[PDB]
Formats: sequence, structure tokens, C-alpha cells
Amino acid sequence: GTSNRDWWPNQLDLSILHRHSSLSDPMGKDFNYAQAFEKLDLAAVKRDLHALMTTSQDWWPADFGHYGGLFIRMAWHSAGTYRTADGRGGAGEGQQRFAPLNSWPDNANLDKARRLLWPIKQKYGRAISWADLLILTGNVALESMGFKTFGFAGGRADTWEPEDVYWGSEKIWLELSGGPNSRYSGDRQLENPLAAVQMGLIYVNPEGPDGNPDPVAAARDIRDTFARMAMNDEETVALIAGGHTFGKTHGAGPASNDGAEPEAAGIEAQGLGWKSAYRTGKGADAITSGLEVTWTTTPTQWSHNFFENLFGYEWELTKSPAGAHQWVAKGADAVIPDAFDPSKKHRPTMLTTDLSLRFDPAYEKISRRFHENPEQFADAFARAWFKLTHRDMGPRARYLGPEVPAEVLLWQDPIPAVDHPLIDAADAAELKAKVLASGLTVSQLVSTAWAAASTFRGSDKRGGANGARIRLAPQKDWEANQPEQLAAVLETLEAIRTAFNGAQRGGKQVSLADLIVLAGCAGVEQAAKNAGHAVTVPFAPGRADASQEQTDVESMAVLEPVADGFRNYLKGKYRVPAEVLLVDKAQLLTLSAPEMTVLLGGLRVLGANVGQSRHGVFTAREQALTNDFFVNLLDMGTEWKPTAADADVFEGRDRATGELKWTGTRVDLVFGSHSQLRALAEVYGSADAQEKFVRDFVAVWNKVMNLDRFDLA
Amino acid sequence: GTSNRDWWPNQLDLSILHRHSSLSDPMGKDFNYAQAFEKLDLAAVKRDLHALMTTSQDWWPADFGHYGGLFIRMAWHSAGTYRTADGRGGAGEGQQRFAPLNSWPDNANLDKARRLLWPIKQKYGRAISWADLLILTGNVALESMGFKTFGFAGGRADTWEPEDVYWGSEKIWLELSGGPNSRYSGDRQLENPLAAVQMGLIYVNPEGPDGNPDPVAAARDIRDTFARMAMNDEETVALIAGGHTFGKTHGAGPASNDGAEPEAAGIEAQGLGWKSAYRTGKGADAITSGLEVTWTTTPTQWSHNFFENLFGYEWELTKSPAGAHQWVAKGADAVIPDAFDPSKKHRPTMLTTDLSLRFDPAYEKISRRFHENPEQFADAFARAWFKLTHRDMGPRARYLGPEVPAEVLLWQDPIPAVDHPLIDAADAAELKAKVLASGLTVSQLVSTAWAAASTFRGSDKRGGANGARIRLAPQKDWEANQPEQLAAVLETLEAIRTAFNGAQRGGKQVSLADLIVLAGCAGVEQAAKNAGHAVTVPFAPGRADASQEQTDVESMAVLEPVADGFRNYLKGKYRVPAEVLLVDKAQLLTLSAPEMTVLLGGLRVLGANVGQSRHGVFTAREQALTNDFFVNLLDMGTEWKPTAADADVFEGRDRATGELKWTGTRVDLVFGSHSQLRALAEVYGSADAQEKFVRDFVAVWNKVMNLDRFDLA
Ligand code: HEM
Ligand code: HEM
Ligand SMILES: [Cl-]
Ligand code: NA
Ligand code: NA
Repeated sequence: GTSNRDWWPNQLDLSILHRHSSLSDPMGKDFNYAQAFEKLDLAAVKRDLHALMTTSQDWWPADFGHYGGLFIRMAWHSAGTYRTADGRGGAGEGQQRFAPLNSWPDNANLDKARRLLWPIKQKYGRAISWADLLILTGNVALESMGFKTFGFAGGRADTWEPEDVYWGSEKIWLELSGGPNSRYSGDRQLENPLAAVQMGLIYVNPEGPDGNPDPVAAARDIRDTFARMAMNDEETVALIAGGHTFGKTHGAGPASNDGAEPEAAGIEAQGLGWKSAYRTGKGADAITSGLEVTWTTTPTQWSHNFFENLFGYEWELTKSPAGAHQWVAKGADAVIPDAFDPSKKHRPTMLTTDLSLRFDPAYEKISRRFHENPEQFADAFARAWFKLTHRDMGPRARYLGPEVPAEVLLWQDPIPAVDHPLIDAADAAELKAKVLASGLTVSQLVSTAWAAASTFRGSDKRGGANGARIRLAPQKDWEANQPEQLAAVLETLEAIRTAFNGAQRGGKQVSLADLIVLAGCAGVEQAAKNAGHAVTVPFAPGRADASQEQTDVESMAVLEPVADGFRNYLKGKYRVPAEVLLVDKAQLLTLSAPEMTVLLGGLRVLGANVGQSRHGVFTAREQALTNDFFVNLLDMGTEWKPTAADADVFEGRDRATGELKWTGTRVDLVFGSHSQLRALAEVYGSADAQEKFVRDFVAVWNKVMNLDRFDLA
Repeated sequence: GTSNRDWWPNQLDLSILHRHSSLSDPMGKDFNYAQAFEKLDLAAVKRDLHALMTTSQDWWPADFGHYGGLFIRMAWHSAGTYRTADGRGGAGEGQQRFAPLNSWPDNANLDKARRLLWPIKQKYGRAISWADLLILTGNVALESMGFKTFGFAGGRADTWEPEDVYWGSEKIWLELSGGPNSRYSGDRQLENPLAAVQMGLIYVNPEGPDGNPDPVAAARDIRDTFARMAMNDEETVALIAGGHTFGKTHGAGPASNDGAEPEAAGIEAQGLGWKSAYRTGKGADAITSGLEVTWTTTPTQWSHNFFENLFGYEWELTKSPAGAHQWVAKGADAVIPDAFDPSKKHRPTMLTTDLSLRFDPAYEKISRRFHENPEQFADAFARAWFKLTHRDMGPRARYLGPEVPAEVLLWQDPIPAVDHPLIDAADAAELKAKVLASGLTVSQLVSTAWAAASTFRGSDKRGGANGARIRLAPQKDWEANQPEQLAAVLETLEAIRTAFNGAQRGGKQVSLADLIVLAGCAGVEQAAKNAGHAVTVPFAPGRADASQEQTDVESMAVLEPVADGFRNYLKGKYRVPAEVLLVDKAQLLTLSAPEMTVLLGGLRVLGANVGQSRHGVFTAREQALTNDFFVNLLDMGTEWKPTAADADVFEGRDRATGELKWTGTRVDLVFGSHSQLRALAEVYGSADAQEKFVRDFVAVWNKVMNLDRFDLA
């Protein structure tokens, strides 16, 4: 059946903005997962999970009698897709049960693990999400085997369809680098926003880079991919060694024995894949990756035997039964247990990527410290496992249940508690009046608040106006934020704040985070007044100010907007057309196409553009909140042509006279070109739309201001 | 950017069920287009449209000074995509402004017509939809040029994204037959559900079949495509000759002069396409189809000149300036006006497809009759133009405004007015009790009501339980309806009705249409009681019974379900897998994926299957309303394999014992396989979901029973 994407494969795709509708959701419109989870008996779930660890099912028998290693793998893969570049992937939406992740080669046989969990999911129903249960299962596995975890938070609501994520451009699973759609260039530079070395892998190739079994060069890929998932060298060593303290790999014969991945399998498979023709197809004959490695002498118990072995033996290169490269300790006795036959024992083995922890000189220092001090290893691994499995859950205000760790970690971008009465409606009105009397303009007010709020991304729920981090390094110096103009605005707002707070009795005080947002509200209200309309923009106090010491500057770097179409801003020149980058930003801001449309057309005429650019400012009444952007953009009396200077900037000229009326970028003009976006712009550009434009603008403005306000959930 | 469609190009696509969400819609959730239109001043709009007809714009100068012909073509193409096979296409959603229809070759330069209407759309805003306006404009054109129309109804609400329609499998615009994805086979048999001869054409090729200029063979294509758009020979001749009484074609030089169609054009084109390098690119130099034909001596006025010319001259095959085949009148004087130069005149010309109306023996009889009796032609063309432009609008209850024709036409599938008091709540309870006392089973009651209601399709709003057409030819004889079982149920219900109605005072009476639905309600209530739940099913009276004479049996044939997954029914063997046909049916019923899921799992256990098949009946308590289908389908204790006798029927056996537990079809098992549908089934199959399943079932049951109830809208 030929489709629009076939005829026009380079057109912009807006359906990414309308995923997750109420249509696709089986839960009623008022279902609140946090309410449901809060009443779950978590300890009962964990008791059922403990029992499951050693209750083997004949259709996928448990290695060593214990599913713990499988389930730790399952949870590491659930969380391991996460990229810090855009916040996409991670465990927070339970996407491992959807395409494509459910059928990634690195997720082979995790379909069995998820099926083992169905009886418990079924038992507890809507009170525990699949997303939460994958992580919780991993924790219970660790606990069951003697490892004390750092805690657990619930609150990952289930999703009901695949997320739209760029995982690469390769059309072949697992394609080696350097092909026609290579994700590498230069000196092994991986393209942003990717965080894995090959299509369908979680991070790296266990045999080594593109299959070359060189531990030293494998360590380079490890470090780069793990960094791209927000983990440093200590956390990386802890996580790899910690995970490999348990269970085994599966390669009992040749890989090709496996059948079709779950999305390609027959209907009779009922959602399972990789059906194997090798012997029984399962248990002792299981084939997953094609490697056949067991790391420790007690694969079902926490130990310090991974580093005892790694350092205690010299390693030689060998091949698994499927022909994959792996390593063996030949001088060793057969001390490692067999998964099914009590009369069989085996020599220690390792992956190339395990040896990376000993043969990369930076990793070796850490590994040795963890070898000599296994309590330090246990603590680092507990903290890194928590971070891994929670990194995309957002502000601590979202964490549910009885096991949440009380320690506040720097990576959580923490927000201090508020311990004082908040401003009321009358106070908010008094502050808006003071802000407007200071001389700050509508442009200044709206630009500042947009810059503070518009760092949010819904992918990992980082960013937003809470914290007043716009005043701190590095946000205060980001070029998008216009640092000298920003410094002048903040100085004036901070004097307003000091004055207001100094006049209060009884503990009442306003944060700078709240004031920056309220001041943006006052700018919007004044722009509405400039256009002849009285509106009240909603405002919800309770944001707090974070310190520079509570702000990891390096981790903040990924939130810098290098393209923000809402401010007509492009930091440099990109491969991807600017309109594509607009829709990507809209998705991260959780906007629909209509909301993206209204918001951009208001921002244009409010003076939100970086540098006071005239591009897209299609109004003779700037700083008034009107629908002039749309009226002017859609006027057929104006003809548009790309400039000689720059093919991405366009001149709009009177069609009859040739007089220059306007200039725009691709972000501006796409609203007059793309057939769906132009249909939207026509609604807002109609004669009957002045009231709707203003109302819908204020609503989306408010939505953006509140994106991180999980304290008000 | 690789997507799920790329990796698994044959997987089932559910996003067709969640189009048209509140996400994509710019209007607020309570916007009611009918209310808005009802307050439009239609007379004012029509005066602005009359004015526009001769207000020539320089960027697309009007032929002969009058845009009428252009706008009649525009309207005829808006309506001309309609297929009776599935009800998809047509003018009722204004889809001409979206991909792909906005860029179909046959819609070349209709992007200019639509842009000429922007100032009017903008003026009236939300009170007139683009969908209604394209039709209205056509009507005004006709009127402006002297032709009295039969009427106009408003009420086509706009849509905000492309509809999902199978338009063919060809990967090349306009590909001639017999290619790798040929839409023809056999003795020029066009594949259902298609109604055009080439990809990107409305009906037929104006040069003749696959470009061969044979009027007699062209007539065959005309007759077949037009029949597939619900028009007979009389209506076809009246429409073709009526339309070609006006305007002209455009082929002033070679076609290749045209540039990119609108979805491929640069951003600076602002939504327009087919930019021509030939001379001025417009007006006297316009190039649309590549044909250069003007049919009459007065192309801006209604006349009788089309038939005068067609019969009055002998025709010679010639070539347009672009090399297309067309016809010129032998030995004629230059009597046809030039569109721009008052000093130039032209000989009469015709398309191959115009000559079809003279050289096909059936058409020639009609054409001669219209030639000899031009009042008969005028009336037929008015009626056929109304039908063309209204055929997908649904029941007359949807028609808005002051120009709706009072005459009821057979093609509208008319429903008689109700002229008596309706049954109230006490009466409905009394009738449900009598239904249940008669001995009618849950299975009978539910199957009958599903058969009556489930004929509805939202594409053209035909079908549904209003009318009691299930008792009439041909519905009563459809295989899916189980004709012998159906006749026994209707006999019993009709004695109930006669008795009830006989006992009433006043004019109170119940229709059989209402009773069939009320009886289904009672069976659902009894099934809930059988399961231990106390459930009342909503019911809305007011359906009326249509007569056999108000029911065109041939036009009804396209509503026969040849595939109905909800009854586990497939009439024959088809190319498209049964799960695909399930989702297609869901879409026509306007169901989301969750509603499709709940409804099928309930229907299975209520005994709605055709022939009392056990396929998918995964319960030990048939005729009780429970969530057993889901619980049992998701039980990993059961293993599924395709049968030896039939690869599309499956046996589910105990994994441990081998005992046969169930049998299922692909429609059944897809809910256990497809990753998104299995996610849905898991919600309904959970321990906490029995009450949610019952509730959700009753809601969707009721939605289906009310799909045609535009009298209640
Ligand atoms: C360089 C990074 C890593 C590499 C290349 C990697 C590689 C692999 C491979 C190839 C397998 C075998 C799959 C099979 O054949 O069954 C596996 C198993 C496993 N991995 Fe990793 N691993 C990495 C990091 C992690 C981390 C961070 C964790 C958890 C903290 C994890 C925990 C496990 C567990 C528990 C198993 C055993 C599965 C079972 O017993 O069924 N690994 N690893
Ligand atoms: C066999 C069916 C038909 C064929 C093959 C056909 C073909 C065409 C073509 C090739 C043109 C020229 C487009 C251009 O170059 O500008 C056109 C024009 C037009 N057709 Fe048809 N036509 C059909 C039916 C209809 C019907 C059913 C109507 C209306 C009831 C219609 C009304 C018009 C009008 C008014 C024009 C004039 C456009 C103008 O003046 O700009 N035609 N037709
Ligand atoms: Cl994601
Ligand atoms: Na994420
Ligand atoms: Na339709």
C-alpha cells in the first residue's frame, strides 16, 4: 500500500507530536498511576518475586536453578538504552516490551524473562507498571543473592506504543562500522545523539570493537558509550564488574540456530522470539549472544570473585562453541559450576570487555581498588545501579514508595525543600506590578522566562525553571540565553525580590525561580494589554533556588539548546533541516502540533528571538500579543524567495511592487509550507481567532512554565 | 533514520486507529462544527464567492475572466476520490488539502484554486469548513454561470491530518497497467477497493485506457470507475457532459515544464506546486494536464453546446502542444473563444473520454436523449451533481443550512420520520423482560444486534441499525448474518413488537429497529447476570423502520461484511491477512485499539461467532460476560501451533500434558502476538480488571449501537 512517507521520504513528520493520545490508552482518562502504586503492597510483590527467582519453568529452565542473573540483565537492558544527549531511552517508560527494543539482538531472550513476570504483573494489575516491575525485579534478584541495594523508587507509568527515537541509520542489524550509514566518522567519533557502537547493541560489542578482540581498544568504546549514558569511569567499572558477578552468557552452539526476533516471528509464538533448533533450544542448550562465559564460582551469590579471577589468572584468547571470541584462564583448575550438570565444572572465562577493566590503565586503578576493597566495590555498584535504573525518572518529587533513598545525589539536579509560606494571589499581583514598573520590557521578561523554562525535556524529565539554574554556571553563559542581557534582567529581578522579601513578616518569601516565571507571566499579561485585552496568566508558586554546589556543571551541558526554533536560534550549521529540529524540540517539550504552532507565532511577536532578529517577526506591533504572525505569514500578497547571501533565510516582498516586507528562516516559513502545519496556522490566522489565539497562547505558555512541577502532581 | 516500518514492513499498523486525536486537532475538545455552521450567514458567504468568480488574481489569472470552470473541477475532484467499496475518499473531510491528494497529478493547479479561497475562509473562520467551502464554491460557480443547482447541505467538519487510505501499490505516479504492482488483472479487472485506473488519477485517463485513444474502450473504464463511485450510466453521462459544458483544459507547452508537486516543492513555494518554466507559467501559458481542449462556444455560461458539438461534427485524432492525444472537429470553423486574446478563435475539440459518450452504444442513447431534451439533461446533471458532492455525507440528519433539498433520494438510504411517542424507561424494561422470557438466548440476541449495527462505516456514514434493514433484502440473506438463524430471531421479535404495539394507547409504538437493538441490550444484561454482575446497558430509542422500496439492494451490496473479525468470519480467502482486515473493520467502526480489543474479547465469550465456531471461545462459561478471553489467551501454560489441515487455524495445548485446550484463528491469536495489542490484552486479563472489562465492554457496545444516531447528535 504506497504511503505519503514513500512518495515524500524527506517531508517533516508530525505524528511524533501526537503519540500517546487518549485513544491508544487503555486506562480511563482519570487513571492516576501514582495513586495506584501508592496503595500497592510492595513487600508482597517482592516476596512473590523472591519466590520466582528459584521457581524454574520448563519452557525456559533457570540456570543454576536461579533466574537472578537473567533478571539483572533484563533490568540493565531496560535502563541501558538511555542517551544523555537527548534523554531518550532508559527504563522509565517500559519500552523494552515494544518494537524495536523488544527485538534488538542485544535483547535476545529477554522476551522469556518478561514472560516469566506475567503471573506477577497479572496478580497486581494496574498497581504496578511493567516499567516499575522490570526494575524492581532486578533489585529483588540482587537482594535474593546477597546484595544490598541502595533503594528503589516506583512511579514509572506504563506507555502504550513505541516511542519515536533515532537509533541510527543502518538498515542491517549489528552492521560493522564504516558502511554507507556508518554512525562513526573521523577518529572513531560516534554521531550524536547515539550511545552504542552498532545498531541493536546496548553499548559495546562484547568481542571487541567491530569484533576485534583487543581489550585495550574495547575500553575506548566502553568509556565513550558509558559517558554518553551519563556514567564516569568509577561507575562504569562498578556496573560492569557488579553485573558480571552474576549468571552466565549463552552460546551452546552456532548463533544461526536462532529463529526470527519477536517482531518477525509467527503468530503462534505469542510474542516470543529467537526460537532455537539447537538441541532442546533452552536451558543447557540455550543460545543468546553466542558467547559461553561464566564469570564466577558462585553465579547465584554476590561475591568478590569477578576481580579475584580477573586479576588472579592470565588470560588467553579462545572461541565459544559458536565461534565468538572470548577468553579463558588455561592455568586454572575447573572451579566454575555448570548451570545444569552437577558433575561438570569449567575453567574461568571472561569477555574481551571484562579484560578491558584490567588492561585499560585508568580502569585498572579502579579495578584494583575494588579488588583490594570489595566493600568499596559493593557501595559503588549499589549507587551506580540506582543511578542507572533511575536516571530518567526526573525530579525526586516523582519517586514513590517505601524504599526511596533519603540521600540526595548530585546527578538528580536537586531542588531544596521549601520550608516557608508561599506567595498568594494578591502577592503575585503586587510582584507583577513591580516587575512591570521596573522598566523591564515585554521582550526581556518573556525571553528570560522562556530561557529558564524551556530547558525541560520529557524524555528524562530533566531541566525546567525550578531551581533558578539560569542564574548559575553553565546556563547563565549559554549563547542562546544572551548572557549580558540575561545578567541585567536577573539583577533587576533580584532587587525586586530582596525588597519584597525584606518587607515580609511571618516567614513569607518568594524564590528567584518563582519570580523569573511570574515576571514572564507579567510580560505576557502586558503584551495582551498592549493589544487591547485584559488577561490573567495563571501562576503556581513553590519553586526553589538550587546552589552552584548543587549543580553539576558537566551534566548540565547536554541541556544547552543549540537549536531552539522558538527563539529562531541555531548555534551552528547542522545536517538536519531547522524545521526538523523544531519538531524535535517540540516533542521534548511535550507539545502537540497545535501547541507548537500557537506558541511559536506568539513568541515571534513578543520579541523572544535571540539577538533581537527580525526573522519571523511579522508584525508592526511588536510586544503586543496578537495573531499577526499567522495573518501576515498566510498573506498571498507577499512572495518569498531564498536570499543570495543565505539559502536558509528568505525575503518576503510585495508581489505587485517588489518592496521588501519581511525576512524569515526555514522555521518561520515551514508554517506556510507544510500542509498540516499551514492548516493549523490558518485557524489562528482567521478573522474570528483573536480570542482563541490569546487563550491558547496563555495555556501553552503556562504548560511550559509548569513542565517540571511534579511537586504539584 | 531507520524505523519499525523499515525493520518489520509487514507488521500490522495500529496508528490508523488513533488518527484524529484531540492532540492533532487545533479546535478545543467541545468545538461543535454543526453549531458554528448553523450560525454562519451562508447568503453572505455566497455573495463573496459570486464576487470572487471574476476577481482575477495576477499570480493565476482567470480563464475568460471567470474562475467558474476551475472551481467546478476543484469541487468535482474533491468529491471524485470516493469509492463505494469502503466509503473512503469523497469530499466530506476536505482531504484535498492534505497529502497525498493535494499533490496527485490529477489535482495539478487545484492548489491555486484553493489558495484563491483563502481570503473567504479567513473571513468566516471556523463557521465554514474547508470541506464545505470547496463544495459550496462549486455550487456558486454553477449558479454564477447560469445553472440552477438542486441544493446544498453544510456539515462536513474539517479534519487535521491525512486519512489512511489504500490508493494502490504502485511506486510510480500514473504508472500504466501491468507493472509489478498492477491494479489490473485478467480481463481488465480493477482490484477492489480501488476506483481509478492509474495511481494519482480521479477516475480514468483522458487520453484513453493506458494512453490509447480508443473512445469505445475508454467508455468501459468510465463505466467501471463511475460505478465504483456509485454512479450509473445516466448519472455518468450527465456529470461528464455537464462539467465539460464549462471551462477548458491546460496544455500550452510540454508537461515537463512543471516543477515539483506541492509536497515536494521548496519551502518558498508556500504550499503551492507545479511551478511552470513555460513562458509566463500561468494564464494563456498554463499547463495542467497537457491537453488543450475548450469544449463550448461560451465556456463561462451554461448552454446546450456540448452535445451540439459532440454530435454535430466528425472528429479527427490530433495532438495537443505537449503531445497528448485529443480530438478536433473535421472541417469546422473557428468558433470557440480564446481564454485571453479576443482576436483569437479555435475549432471545437474533445477528449477521447468525451467521445466515449457518443461511441459507446449505451452512452450514445442517453447522450442523444439529452441532446434532444436539454431540460432532461439539466435536471439529471443537477441531481447527479448533488449526489456526487453529498454521497459521503451520511444520513439526512447531518445536513445543515437553508439550502438542503426537501426531496428524499433513494441513494441517501432514507429513514422515515418518527411521528409517534417513543417508548420510555418503563417500556424498555418491560420489552427487555419479554425478550428474555421468549427463550431467545444471549448468543442469539447479541449476534442479531451486532449484525444490525456493525454495518456502519464512518468513511461515508452509511449503514448501522437505524432502518431495520437487517430484515430486508439483501442484509437478511448475507452469509455473515446467518440467514436461517436471523429469520427465527426476527420472527420472535416481531411477535413481541406486534403484541406491545397492540396494547398501547396514544400513538405509542416501538420500531423493529429499536427493538433489535434493545434486545441486544437485554442479552448483554443477561450475560452480565450470568457472570454475577448487575449491569444496566444504556439504550436510546428513536430508530425507525425503512421499507424495501427505500433500500437500494445493489448499493447495499458494498456494505456486506466479507470479513468480520468480531464474528470470527471470513467469507473467502484474501490476499491481506485476517488481522489486517480486523483493524480495517475497526477503523470503519470508528474504534480505537483498546475499544477493538475489549469488544472482540467480549463478543467471543457471548457467542457472537458465525456458525457457533469455538475458535477464540476461551471460556468454560459461554454466554457469561467475563474477561476469560484475555485471561486464557495470555496463559503461558498453553502452547499454540498451526494446524496441518489449515495454517490459519491454531491449536492451543497444555504445555505439560499435550491435551487440547482451545482452538483459535489469526484474529484470535493476534492479541497474544502483536506487541501493542498484547499490552492491551494484559490490562483486561489482569486480576483487578473484571469490572473494568465489563464497564468498558458495555461502553463500546453502546457506542456501536449508536454509530448512525445522527438524530441524537
Ligand atoms: C561493556 C558493557 C557490557 C557488556 C559488553 C556486556 C555483555 C554481556 C553479554 C554478551 C552477555 C551474554 C548474553 C547471553 O548470551 O545470555 C551478558 C550477560 C549479563 N550481563 Fe553484561 N555486559 C555489559 C555490562 C553489564 C552491566 C552494566 C550489567 C549490570 C549491572 C550486566 C549484567 C549482566 C548479567 C547479570 C548477565 C548474565 C545473564 C544471565 O545470567 O542470563 N552487564 N553481558
Ligand atoms: C471521464 C471523466 C472525466 C475526465 C477523464 C475528465 C478529464 C478532465 C481533464 C483532463 C481536464 C483538464 C484539466 C486541465 O488541464 O486543466 C478536465 C477539466 C474539467 N473538467 Fe473534467 N473530466 C472528467 C469528468 C468531469 C466531471 C464529472 C466534471 C464535473 C461534473 C468535470 C468538470 C470539469 C471542468 C469544469 C473542467 C474545467 C477546468 C477549468 O476550466 O479550469 N469533468 N477534465
Ligand atoms: Cl524513549
Ligand atoms: Na528517556
Ligand atoms: Na469517505
